[PDB]
Amino acid sequence: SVQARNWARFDKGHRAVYSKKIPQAYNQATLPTATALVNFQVPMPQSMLPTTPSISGDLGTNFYNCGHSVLKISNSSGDYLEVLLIKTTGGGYVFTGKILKTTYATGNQPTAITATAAHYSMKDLKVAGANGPNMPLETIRDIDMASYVTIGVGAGNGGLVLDINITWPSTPPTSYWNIELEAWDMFGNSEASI
Amino acid sequence: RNIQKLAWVDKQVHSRGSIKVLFQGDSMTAGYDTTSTDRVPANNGDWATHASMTYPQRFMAYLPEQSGCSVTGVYRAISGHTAIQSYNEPSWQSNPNCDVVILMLGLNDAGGVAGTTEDIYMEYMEKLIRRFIDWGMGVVVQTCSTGGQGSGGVVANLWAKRMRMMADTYGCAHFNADEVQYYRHNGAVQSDGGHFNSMGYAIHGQMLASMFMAGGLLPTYRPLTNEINTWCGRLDDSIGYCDATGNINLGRSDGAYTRTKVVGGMLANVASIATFSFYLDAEAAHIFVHGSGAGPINVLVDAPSWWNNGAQDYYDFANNQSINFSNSPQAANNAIVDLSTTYSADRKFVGRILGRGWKTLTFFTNLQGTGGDFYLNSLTVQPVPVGMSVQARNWARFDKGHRAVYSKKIPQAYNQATLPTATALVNFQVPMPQSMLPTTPSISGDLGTNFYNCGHSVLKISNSSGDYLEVLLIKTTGGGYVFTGKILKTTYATGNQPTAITATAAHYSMKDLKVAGANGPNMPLETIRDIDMASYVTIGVGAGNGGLVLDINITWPSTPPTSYWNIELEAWDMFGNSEASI
Amino acid sequence: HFNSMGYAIHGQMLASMFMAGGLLPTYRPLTNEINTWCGRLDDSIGYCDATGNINLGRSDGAYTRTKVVGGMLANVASIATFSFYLDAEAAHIFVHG
Amino acid sequence: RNIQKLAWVDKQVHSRGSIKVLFQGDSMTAGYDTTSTDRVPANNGDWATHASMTYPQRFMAYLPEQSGCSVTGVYRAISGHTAIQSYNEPSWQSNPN
Repeated sequence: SVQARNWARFDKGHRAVYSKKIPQAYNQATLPTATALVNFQVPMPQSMLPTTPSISGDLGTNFYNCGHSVLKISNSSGDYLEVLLIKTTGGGYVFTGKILKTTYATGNQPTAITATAAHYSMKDLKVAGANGPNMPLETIRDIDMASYVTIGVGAGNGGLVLDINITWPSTPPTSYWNIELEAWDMFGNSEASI
Repeated sequence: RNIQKLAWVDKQVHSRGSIKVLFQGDSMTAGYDTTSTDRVPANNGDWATHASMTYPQRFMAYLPEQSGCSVTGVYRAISGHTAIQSYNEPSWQSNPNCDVVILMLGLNDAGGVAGTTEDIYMEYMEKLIRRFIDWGMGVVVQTCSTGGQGSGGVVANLWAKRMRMMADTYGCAHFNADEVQYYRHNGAVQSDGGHFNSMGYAIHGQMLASMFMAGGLLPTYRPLTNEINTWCGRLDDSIGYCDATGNINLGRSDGAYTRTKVVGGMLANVASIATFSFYLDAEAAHIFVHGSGAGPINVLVDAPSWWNNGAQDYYDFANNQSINFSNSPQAANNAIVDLSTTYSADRKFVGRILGRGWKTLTFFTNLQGTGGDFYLNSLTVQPVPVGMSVQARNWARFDKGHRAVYSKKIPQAYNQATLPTATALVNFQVPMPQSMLPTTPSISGDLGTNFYNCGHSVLKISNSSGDYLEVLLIKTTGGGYVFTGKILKTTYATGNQPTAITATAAHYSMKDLKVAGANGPNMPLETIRDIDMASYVTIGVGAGNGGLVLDINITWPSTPPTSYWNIELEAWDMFGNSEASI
Repeated sequence: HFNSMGYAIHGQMLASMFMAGGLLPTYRPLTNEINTWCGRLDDSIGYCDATGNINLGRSDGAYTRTKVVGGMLANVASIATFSFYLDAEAAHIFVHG
Repeated sequence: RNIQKLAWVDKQVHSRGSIKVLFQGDSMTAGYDTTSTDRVPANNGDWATHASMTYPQRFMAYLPEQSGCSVTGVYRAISGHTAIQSYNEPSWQSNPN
């Protein structure tokens, strides 16, 4: 149990891991083509959120009000990439991704890994009255996984996400990627909560 | 009398019997729909146009399908009717000769229809309950099922809650009808502000039948709160098992992958339906199965999977969803059991069920009788956080899970009265983690060839000498079941680093702790079996029913170092997952 | 015997049982995570609109799929209370507000 | 009758109604406090000094605040009293309504 987040005490939590496979391994009747990992959106973890932004300030300026998350990337080629997503600069909502451990050579290591805090936009699955008079009665809405807006640029009600941008020195390697975002979280926390 | 009749009805539901059901209520019971074009002309004694499927109609088509209990219904529902009107209806003064009455009134009573007050509503609902009991019918009282997910019918539902508590005096079973659309899209299930469409009424009837099969009629029923491993024929106060077709083989065999040895089986070339019904007391639950067989096994978990006339496109969006939009896209029903003979002994991740309410898990083979066999050895329903719920493994979405760690000490530190000797770590067997399993091997291929169908696990090894070894266990080659162990971080020197670390996927063999009749005639009655931790067979070489394991082989360049090792296998897993499930 | 604070605690817990629906025989203590909103009716969490001005209106501006925006209007004193029996030693409280 | 009245009371609690509450019991119900200085002189038909806030007093100040249901209470609590004494109390033989 956490009394106050990022308070004067050590908050005992677990290691919440956000796992995704690029390309997906579910129901692939044929072998998917190897893809380049240059951009993906992972939900913003709890440790990265500001504590009392109205009082202690937001991550835009007070870049200490956030914590860190570890981005562990591995591919079917055996290449591993451990990235420390931490905010070193203010003035924006960009987390500096420092590579901790990588099996890539220095000329093959990604040049810059950027984690940008953002909110998903909301989209209408079925606008009210789309099928006819009062069908549906109300608009059926969903989060737009393709539309996300950087914090400060605009407001989105789809949830806090990280726009992870991986910049490669040469053409991006293509493989079957395993993406894990490791960060501290409250035990069994469903959503990162400010 | 009401309790005895409800007990008889429950036994009929769980014994493939027959029940005559009285559907008494207002427009919501009648299936009122005057807004959409998915209507049928006024029937069943009502004046108002009805949706193409009403809740009683779906109940009568659904309960026999999922439980085998034949259901015949009598309609006593008129749109706009109140408790006072229902009690004094000239055509409803006769006994309909039913077994159970499902009574839902109060939406019109709260509106003051027929001069109805709260006291009048209470008195006449009590009178209706007494009259129904006097007619030999068990009474199931419903709260006012309305639209808006709590935004409407507030007074009606307050009166309904008071009526439900009053009906507790008469031992009446209850169905919280107001929460049947709580985790759904309102637009997908409503025709107007307070009335459902065909799909909404279908959902209501299906949840009512789910309460019937779950044992919710019984006063000893308890909603499912924690992970449960249930099998065919298991009797619990939380999960109600129904053999709808009456042909599920509750035979005991050592070929089962469970310790209960119940092999509950759907024979080939016959249509078998096994359904598990329960109230999920959580926002989500992961569904796991220990099942094997050759012919297609079909699992239906949520509403649009059982009935959908396709009258509206949006009827498909009427499955249970997460309440919050944040990082939770529209949920589609995905309940698949992968019948790969490679992983037949292994647990299969069926999918997730969303929402708090009455759930039915329908396991059925080919309904036309042209399919093969399936053995439903055990079913696991594990309530999970809704953000941790996985719809489909390794799908187009980011699945939020935790970091499951398999920890072992070589040598063990437990009950070591003397200091154990330092041992060399060259070979150990760790259970195969979830991230390393193939996704839909029957469709997307197994790890033997499609070496992408697996994920990676990190093997973190540390010893009492301070030497650390972080190994990425990942499959880089096909043609076998060998995972290439790439050393990520090690405190060893380059000449001291292990030359090759190999993780081989394998199954434990099963061994007999006590063969049947070992101690004498019929002692023990049955063979007591266990997994053989010393005997494991590589996948493809042979079949083992002891569980998916990794045969970790560490090759050292020189004589293997001897120390006190701490072995941790880090990998992604579903929150609280007990077993890696394909 | 309690002091003033102990008796205050006892009375407050008694009122909590009253508002939670603990008088009802169908009440169940809260055992797992629940996402409840204003106006939601559960056998575990009892919602009370103390001031009677919590807006149970439906709007797409809500951050939940239930669209209940249960709202405390500006310049008016609004009190929304949720009462339940916590069947655990601790619980994390989260709000979408 | 008890179940019907409890249902009515629950609806009043959850509907901003009004309930008249009888607080019957021993020193713990009366709010006995003869040890601390946080006391008030013996009131509510009891002989013993009471704490500055008793459980019934906090209940009557708390339930209307958190649920909107007005609460008026009748005190039938005397310190040191038992069930036999409470049943045969000369002043408690009348209906407190």
